[PDB]
Amino acid sequence: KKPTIFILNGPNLNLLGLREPTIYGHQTLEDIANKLKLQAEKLDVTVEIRQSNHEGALIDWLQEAQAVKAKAVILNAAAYTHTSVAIYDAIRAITVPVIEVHLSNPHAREAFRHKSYVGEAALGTISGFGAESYSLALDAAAKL
Amino acid sequence: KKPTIFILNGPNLNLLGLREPTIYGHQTLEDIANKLKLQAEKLDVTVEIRQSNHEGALIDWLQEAQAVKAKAVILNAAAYTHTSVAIYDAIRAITVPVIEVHLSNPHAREAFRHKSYVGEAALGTISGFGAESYSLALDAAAKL
Amino acid sequence: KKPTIFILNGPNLNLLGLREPTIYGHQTLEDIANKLKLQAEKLDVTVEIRQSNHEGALIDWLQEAQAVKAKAVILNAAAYTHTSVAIYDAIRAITVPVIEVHLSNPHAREAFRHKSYVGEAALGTISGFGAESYSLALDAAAKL
Amino acid sequence: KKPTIFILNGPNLNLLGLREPTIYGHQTLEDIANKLKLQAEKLDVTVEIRQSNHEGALIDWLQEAQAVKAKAVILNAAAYTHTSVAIYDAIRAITVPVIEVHLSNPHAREAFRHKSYVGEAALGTISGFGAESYSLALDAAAKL
Amino acid sequence: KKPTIFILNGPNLNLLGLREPTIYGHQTLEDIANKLKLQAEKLDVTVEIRQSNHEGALIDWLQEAQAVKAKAVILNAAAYTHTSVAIYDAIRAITVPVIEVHLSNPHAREAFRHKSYVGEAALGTISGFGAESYSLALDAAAKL
Amino acid sequence: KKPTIFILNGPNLNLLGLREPTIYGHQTLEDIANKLKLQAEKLDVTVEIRQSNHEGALIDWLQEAQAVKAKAVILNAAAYTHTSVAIYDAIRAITVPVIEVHLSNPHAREAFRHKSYVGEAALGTISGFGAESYSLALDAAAKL
Amino acid sequence: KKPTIFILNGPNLNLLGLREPTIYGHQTLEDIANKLKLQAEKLDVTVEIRQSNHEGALIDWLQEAQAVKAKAVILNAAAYTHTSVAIYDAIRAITVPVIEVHLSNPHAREAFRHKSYVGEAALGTISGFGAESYSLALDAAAKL
Amino acid sequence: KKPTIFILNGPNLNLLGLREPTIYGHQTLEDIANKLKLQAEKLDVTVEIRQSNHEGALIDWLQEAQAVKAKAVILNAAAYTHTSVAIYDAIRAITVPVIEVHLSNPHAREAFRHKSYVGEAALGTISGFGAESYSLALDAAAKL
Amino acid sequence: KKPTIFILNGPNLNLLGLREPTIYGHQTLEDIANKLKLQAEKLDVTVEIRQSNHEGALIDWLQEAQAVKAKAVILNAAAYTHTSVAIYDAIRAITVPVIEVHLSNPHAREAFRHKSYVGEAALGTISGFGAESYSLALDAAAKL
Amino acid sequence: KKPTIFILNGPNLNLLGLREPTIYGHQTLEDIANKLKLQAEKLDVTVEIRQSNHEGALIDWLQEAQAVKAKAVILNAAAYTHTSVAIYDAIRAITVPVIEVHLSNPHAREAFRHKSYVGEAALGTISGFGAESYSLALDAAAKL
Amino acid sequence: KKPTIFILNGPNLNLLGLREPTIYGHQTLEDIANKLKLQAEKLDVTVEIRQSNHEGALIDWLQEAQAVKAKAVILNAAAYTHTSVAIYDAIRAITVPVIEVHLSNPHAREAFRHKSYVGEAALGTISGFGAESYSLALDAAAKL
Amino acid sequence: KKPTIFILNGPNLNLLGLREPTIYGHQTLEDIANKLKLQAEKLDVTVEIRQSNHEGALIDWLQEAQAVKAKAVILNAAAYTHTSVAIYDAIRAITVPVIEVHLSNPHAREAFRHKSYVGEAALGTISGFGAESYSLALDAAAKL
Repeated sequence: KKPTIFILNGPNLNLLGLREPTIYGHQTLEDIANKLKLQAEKLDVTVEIRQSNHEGALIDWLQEAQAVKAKAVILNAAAYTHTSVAIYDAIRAITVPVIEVHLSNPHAREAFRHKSYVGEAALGTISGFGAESYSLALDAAAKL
Repeated sequence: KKPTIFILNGPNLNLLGLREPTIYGHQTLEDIANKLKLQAEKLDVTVEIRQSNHEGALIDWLQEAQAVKAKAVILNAAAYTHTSVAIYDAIRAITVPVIEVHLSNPHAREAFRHKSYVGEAALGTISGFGAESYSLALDAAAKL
Repeated sequence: KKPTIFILNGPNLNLLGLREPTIYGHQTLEDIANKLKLQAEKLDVTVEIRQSNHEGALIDWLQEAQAVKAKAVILNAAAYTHTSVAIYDAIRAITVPVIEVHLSNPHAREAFRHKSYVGEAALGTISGFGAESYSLALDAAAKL
Repeated sequence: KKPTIFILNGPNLNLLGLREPTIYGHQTLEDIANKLKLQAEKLDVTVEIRQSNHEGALIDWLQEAQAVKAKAVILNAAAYTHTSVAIYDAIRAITVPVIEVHLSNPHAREAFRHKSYVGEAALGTISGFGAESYSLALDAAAKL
Repeated sequence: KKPTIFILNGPNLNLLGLREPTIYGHQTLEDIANKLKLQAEKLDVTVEIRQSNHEGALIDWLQEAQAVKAKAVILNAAAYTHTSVAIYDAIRAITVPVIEVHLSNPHAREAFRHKSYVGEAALGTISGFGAESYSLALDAAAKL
Repeated sequence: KKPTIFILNGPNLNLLGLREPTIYGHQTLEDIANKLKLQAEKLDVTVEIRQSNHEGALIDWLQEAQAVKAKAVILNAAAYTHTSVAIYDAIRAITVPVIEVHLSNPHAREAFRHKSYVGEAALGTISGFGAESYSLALDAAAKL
Repeated sequence: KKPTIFILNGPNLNLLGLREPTIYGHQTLEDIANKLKLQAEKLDVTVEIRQSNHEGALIDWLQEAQAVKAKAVILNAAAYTHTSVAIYDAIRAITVPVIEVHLSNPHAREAFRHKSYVGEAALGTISGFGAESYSLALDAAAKL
Repeated sequence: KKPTIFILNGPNLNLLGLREPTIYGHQTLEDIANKLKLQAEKLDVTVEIRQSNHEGALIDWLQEAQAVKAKAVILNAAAYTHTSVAIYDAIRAITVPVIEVHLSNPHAREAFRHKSYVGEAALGTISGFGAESYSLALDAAAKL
Repeated sequence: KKPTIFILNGPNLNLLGLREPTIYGHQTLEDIANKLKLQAEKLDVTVEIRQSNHEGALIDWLQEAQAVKAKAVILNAAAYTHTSVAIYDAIRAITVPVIEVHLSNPHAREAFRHKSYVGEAALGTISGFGAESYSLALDAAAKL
Repeated sequence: KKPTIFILNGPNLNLLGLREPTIYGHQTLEDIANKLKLQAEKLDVTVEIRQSNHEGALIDWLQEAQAVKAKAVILNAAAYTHTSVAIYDAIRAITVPVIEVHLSNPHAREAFRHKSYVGEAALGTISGFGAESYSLALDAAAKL
Repeated sequence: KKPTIFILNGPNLNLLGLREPTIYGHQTLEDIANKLKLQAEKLDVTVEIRQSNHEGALIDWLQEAQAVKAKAVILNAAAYTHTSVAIYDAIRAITVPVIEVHLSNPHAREAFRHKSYVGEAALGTISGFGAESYSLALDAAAKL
Repeated sequence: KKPTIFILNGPNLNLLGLREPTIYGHQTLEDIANKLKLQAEKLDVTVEIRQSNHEGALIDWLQEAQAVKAKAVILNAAAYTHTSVAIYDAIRAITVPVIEVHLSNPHAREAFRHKSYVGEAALGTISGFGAESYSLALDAAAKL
């Protein structure tokens, strides 16, 4: 049976590479999903990739990953990283390890992004490598 | 004739008694629903019992209870208790009394759980008796 | 096409005028929608008016306004104004101008309502004029 | 032998129902003691009910309850709830379970009352039901 | 003789469009005064427009507006918005409604500008529309 | 009956004048009691003067003043002024007016003495005039 | 020629008893000036009574009092009490004792009024007796 | 001839070695008193050893030690160490040196125990050596 | 006609060397003005030296310096340094460089003087050299 | 030809796997250096691996890496991560990218470890994978 | 074999008794080393006494003490006590017990000295006895 | 002997001018040393100029300046200015006057640079004039 790895994207990440692309970058959330589905072939794992602007959806998906005995979750909660006690509790309640991922380095941004409810509950964090943040997360998650 | 009492459970409470039961406890959210439906027979009230990982669902349900002239709401908002100005506003907007319930004693935990937006708007609070927190809430709610 | 302007209402605003009208003030969210649809005829713009108790819905709608090349968004996030980093990021990610609206003056209320994640990301803010807050927002939004 | 349950009232609760009774309510601390002594007959437990304006008295009484192998303490520390590290330590030092009780909902009042040294050490808390807060506490305490 | 509307500008607004105009913008405080005097003709109100770098002058003018039974004050206290308890008290002491105005969106700027002593006492606030902030304020003020 | 005025002194005021008088200032708590008893003759009021190092004693005495329909309480809670929520509640619960008194000006001292739980509940405050603080309090208290 | 005592009133006190008098009280700032001029005859002192909405005026007047070898200043800085480091420095720089006066008890009001730059530098403070606050201040000031 | 040294124990220390001794330790407060009386023989000093759950008792005892020209006080105020401005004032008012003692290292515990009103006023502090904390204190106190 | 350099002194500096000179120092603000006018001859610049207790005057003068194309402003805002957002904005709005000057080292004083709204906007700061602080400022200002 | 990558370890990491190994883990800092030297062969890069308890050493090494045109630095500043403004400045001053590494997840520990001066200046961060944190860092660093 | 006890002195302690000795005290760091070497003869232990202005040196020495199976460390980190997370980690990593020592009582000084990273990790603390602080530490350390 | 003046540079100042000079500003730390050595000839003083990335080195050098009876220290502690209690204590312990120097205006930067442990202990501060900050410091230092 093939280990399944949830990759869960929070709000606004669906907008990646749309605002003035010849200024803020060309790469989109689908492009990253395509990269990752291929990396998952190289790594011999299936990868279930989802996005929602809803805090509740990320929790449902964390709980769904435990129900399905998933090997790992790679979680980019986006802005909910800094507000969601509920996502912190979800990660702590489930036995499936969670890896926090950010494209940008949140500590290099606004002070309100220094706070990570995900990071307080997760196994680990990879930040600041753009799409490479996901690819590193998926390698580490395969070797768990 | 029969008074209806909403009993609303927030995120992660659906996971009660699942993770390593012979370590973190056997009793489940359904077991508590079954206890409560029986207590509701002894008390001559119907009891509408619901759970969601979605903050918006608890608000919809608070508003639904006012529309239906419900006698009371027993609310365990779980993690949203500590973040939701929106749930605080919903409780204050509606005329139906709200009783805050927690299985655990939140004041005995992490400092971030000392804050209760629910408690700031509710009639009252029962904490720390596990399932008995709900049973006490339902007695008090019947005598309102 | 007449320019389209999204008008997005957050949680509990659907309860406007219902609770004890002879105390909290008669006028309802529909009444305001009706005022606005008529103002929109005088101004030669179409107006898409929505309400949800769900933080995620407001973000979906902000993103949907950019996808549809809407001219403006008038946003009353209600309690989520004070909690939502995710709405702040949605406003910043989209190119459509956002006008913050409040019926009441939030600075005249509880200290926790002094914080506006919407206001930190929006073009501008109109507060405290009840329904006239929306009408002013719609005039300003038409002239953008 | 009959289980004994201490019920300990802190400062100013002795003044309950005296200031302008036909405005702020008729019921007194004795009336509640009388209610509770009768409930204690129904429940087959003896109940030792005390009040003092002295922080030290509540600690002496907590320690006296352990010495006498009391089944439980119901504690309304009143204002000392928000200041007394010493009462927090007393509860934690003794093996007798403590139930926090408040007539009012302290979270609905001044921010300085949100802090509960009792709540940080107690098994549980019942708040906001007036005299019913004690009666619920005594039921829960009997079933311990 | 018509309703009179005071429009009071605090410190540094007199410098609008002067420093490097082909960089920080061409429009001046006089230009806005001229716009507003014309709008006031369309609206059938007299408009008394004043500027001072002195906190005391804005208070004298608020008090003068009450003495003269003005219909409204439009107040852009500029930096004093964030420091002046005295202007907060002046607004609260007088019966004449005050509308807060800002050219810029202060919530989009330095955290020290998030604080508004004016906004805490005023009827309402219009921010972020440049000169349009005043025009909106004057329309709302006429319909009061 | 001559109106009776309680004058209540908190901890350490009993040490006034004892420690190195030729440095800390000669006058003792008895000397002040003697001054006050004489002033009370000139004013036609009886004066009941007490001191305790016990927070609980000051509360008992506040409550005793209401029971005896005393005209006023002059209260120097000394260090308990900065810690006692329970004294704040006692003052608020009783109908007898309380005047706060300090020998020294506490705002001129350590930041922790800037907080006055007494001052937050009392009618009024006289600070910084040594014994004259009491004498002024007794004149004001007689005229109440 | 007699001891001269400056009595300096800060912003908004000029509005005392004007706004809806049959609601917020009938007595005015002139009435208090008249009371005080008469008390000054009984006490054998000249009294110079002034009011300004300008922080700078209160400083000029404090400095003028030192230049004229005044016996004392009675200062009600009103809102500037809570903001003015400059008035704190003026009091500290001059040799003339300053008595802080408030009509209301500021500790009984909004938390921002708990802060007193005047009180941190003054000899003493009388608060909460309305006009009696000034009369007490003038007696204490005469006996200095 | 013999120097007397007060040794004053605050709340809950009377409970030392009682709760489940074969888990939380065997040694009691009396055992430490017995150790100390013997050490006092070797050191040629009389030792007055007392305990109370009452803040006021520790103050009375500090004041009593000054009145009796005691050489030193060894003070373990327990929880009152973190709350008592009154004990801080008592230590500062008296000329008798005070040595702060703790069995445990309070800096190694909860952040609220990092604050020591005793330590802010005392000569010195010995923490974390259990009973040896007292023995060291008594040696240092004898050589003063 | 030469480069002109404004030197602006805020509140209370006019009192330098007056209060008990044989205690707090003999040198006055005029003495420093005389020093500086002579230094200005050596440096080939005109120097306009002003003092006011009014925050508004310092702003008027900063704006006047820009209008007159002054080379530089040397600003000792005294207490307004720690409160004036308005002076911060004036410095930022004008093109003329501002040098902050203090006689004393404010970082060596009360924590409230650590905050410098002037310093946050100025080119540079010279503190702690008494009159030498001005002389250094004028040399640096001439070589700009 | 060969890119050189500095790997810099701060204080106490030299102690990895020493204290009671059959309890707190077997693997040592050398073991990780050996893993990394081998990975560096597979990756075609030389790897300069160093440790110091001295903040100044990590700065010297950051500066040395720029001077030597190193491709990247992998930095585990250990405790200095939470205190060193100087290391933050060193990373910002140099052009060589820095990757922050932690064995443990610092967000899962004491609140003081949530602060990362390294993270505020670095390209990116890998936390919580033990030795795998370094291996991931070295892959990412090779592909830069 | 003789137990060895490290005694480690942080920055500026090397300057003890040099600044105006006939004012701030005659005794030097060597004098204390000489006292302690003699006490160590009485106690049958060898004592290795060191000082550095370098944070890193104290850590190296803590680690060196574990490597050498030292019985104890007596640590006066001086100013690094209030800043050094790295020294806190060093103490916690090593098995050798650490006793915190201060000549002065840090709680009696500036609020920034109330914080002790050493105290948070150490067995215990002796403060405020000058050189006697070391001698007490060495007795306690011998009896470990 | 010519009076000797230590000029001490902290971490990262050694990188001045190196990184992208055509952006960060051409001038190097050597260039400034050369300027200063020449100024020192004009002033008849010798100048001992040093730099280290080590906090401990700056303290050693402060202490070395006192040992050598240096006339003054000019200190640019760079990032350690904002962290070093130990440098604050070194300045306070030595009798040699210290002048704080910064190239940039730290108050114009990140809030964490507003804190100056050097400034809290130093005679005086010169900030924001680049190399001219040192030159002004050396003139002031010669005249001491």
